[PDB]
This record gives sequence, structure tokens and C-alpha cells, in this order.
Amino acid sequence: EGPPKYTKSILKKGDKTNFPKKGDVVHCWYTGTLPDGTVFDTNIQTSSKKKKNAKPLSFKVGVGKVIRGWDEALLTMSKGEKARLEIEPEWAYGKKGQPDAKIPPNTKLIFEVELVDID
Ligand SMILES: CO[C@H]1C[C@@H]2CC[C@@H](C)[C@@](O)(O2)C(=O)C(=O)N2CCCC[C@H]2C(=O)O[C@H]([C@H](C)C[C@@H]2CC[C@@H](O)[C@H](OC)C2)CC(=O)[C@H](C)/C=C(\C)[C@@H](O)[C@@H](OC)C(=O)[C@H](C)C[C@H](C)/C=C/C=C/C=C/1C
Repeated sequence: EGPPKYTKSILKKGDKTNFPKKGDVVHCWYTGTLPDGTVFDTNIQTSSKKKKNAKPLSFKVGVGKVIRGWDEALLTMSKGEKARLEIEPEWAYGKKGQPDAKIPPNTKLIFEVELVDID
């Protein structure tokens, strides 16, 4: 189980009342960055689609739909919370990384994650 192979720093507090449980479906805005500061992915729209059509990432939590660091971190977050996650390679894409997805081998990944809603 532990200790966790990720760290969480809370950037914006959530409601501190509604926490996702394993099997809940969550919705999030995220930005993913490498240790060098390069943004590798984001689902946050720059403009004119900021609200018009953009859809947040949707997944069922705690069941291995996402990398381990996200799955465990989400369980610690409350609705509306914005957090910075630093995730070791072992709880991300492993030692090999995911080159076809732009993730280099053996690199920590930094995500800013906002938990919008829980179903
Ligand atoms: C264009 O953007 C991509 C997301 C990209 C992919 C490449 C990575 C770098 C990245 O840039 O995201 C990224 O930033 C990243 O690493 N992410 C994304 C955000 C959550 C954390 C992490 C992740 O785990 O991605 C995930 C990672 C890449 C793959 C998983 C890693 C954990 C492993 O255990 C899983 O095995 C199952 C596979 C991708 C996802 O977040 C999507 C949502 C989830 C899946 C594809 C799987 O759960 C899949 O098979 C179960 C499903 O059940 C889904 C719902 C089926 C439906 C049809 C697919 C929808 C696909 C949406 C794809 C999206 C939005």
C-alpha cells in the first residue's frame, strides 16, 4: 500500500466535505508538466471554448482507469479542490515511460488537477 509514491500540495481548497470514493465518476481539469517545465498536455481551453464546448476529463476513480498517482490522489481530494501532484515514475508510466504519448523514461510527472464534480 504505502507510503505513497506521489506528493500533493493543495493550491485551492475544496469543500472539504464531498470526497470521491472508489467507483465514483469524477470530472477534472488538468495540466501536465515535465520537470523541465514543459507542458506536455492540458485539457484547459485558452479561449472561446473555455465554456462553450470543452468537456472535463471523466473517469471512474479507484479502479485503474488512470495512473496510480491520480487514482490515489483523487481519493484524498474534495470537490472544487485544486492540487499540484508530483508523481514518481513507478506510479505513473513506469521506468519505460510512454514515448508514444510523449512521456520520457524514468521521469516524474507534475500535474495540476481540479476536481470539478463527483457523480
Ligand atoms: C487526448 O487525451 C487523452 C488523455 C491523454 C493520454 C496521454 C497521456 C500522457 C495524457 O496526456 O492524457 C496525460 O496527461 C496523462 O498522463 N493522463 C491524463 C489524465 C489522467 C492521468 C493520466 C492518465 O492516466 O491517462 C490515461 C492513460 C494514458 C491510460 C491508462 C493508464 C492507467 C492504466 O491502468 C489504464 O489501463 C486501463 C490506461 C488515459 C485516460 O485518462 C483515459 C481517460 C483512460 C483510458 C484510456 C482508460 O481508462 C481506458 O481503458 C480502460 C478507458 O476506460 C477509457 C475511459 C475508454 C475511453 C473510450 C477512452 C477515452 C480516452 C480519452 C483520452 C484522453 C482524454
